[PDB]
Amino acid sequence: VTIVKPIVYGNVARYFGKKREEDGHTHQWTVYVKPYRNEDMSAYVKKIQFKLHESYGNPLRVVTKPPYEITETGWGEFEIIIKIFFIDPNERPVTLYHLLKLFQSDTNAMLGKKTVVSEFYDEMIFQDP
Repeated sequence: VTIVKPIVYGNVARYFGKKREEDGHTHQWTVYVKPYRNEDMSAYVKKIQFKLHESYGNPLRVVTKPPYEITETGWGEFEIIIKIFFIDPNERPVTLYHLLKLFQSDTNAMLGKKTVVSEFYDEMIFQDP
């Protein structure tokens, strides 16, 4: 039996206020994949890889157990490749593309929002293991 699981994915980010002197980093950020509902996806997810930019140490980051999140600091925006592997090697990995957002849009800045959130939706489809 093939099943559908809605997921959300993307990132949050917070401005430090002032650039850290040592590395010029201006933000803390967390990239993630979550189920939409409050459930445990490690029943069907073996692992989730977050390919960070090459300026990061060991840029291929792997999370084997929830929560599926990576938290870092940074100063610039870049594309992250997210790859979800299923428990079964039958099932094709889901590949997702996400631009890491640091800088608040001017609209959300003017509405008073403290933290940036760039979140997208998807539906994972797979056979029950």
